[PDB]
Amino acid sequence: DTWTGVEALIRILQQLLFIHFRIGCRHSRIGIIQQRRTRNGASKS
Repeated sequence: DTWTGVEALIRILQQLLFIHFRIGCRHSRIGIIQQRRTRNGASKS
């Protein structure tokens, strides 16, 4: 084994997850963009 390369694969995988929480916070959950987005309850019905 060479464990520094295995470690380097899990450091990119937790960075892409950190990125998914930062971009998903400014998409869903801005100032009530979760229950009411455009229509109240469903997204658009």
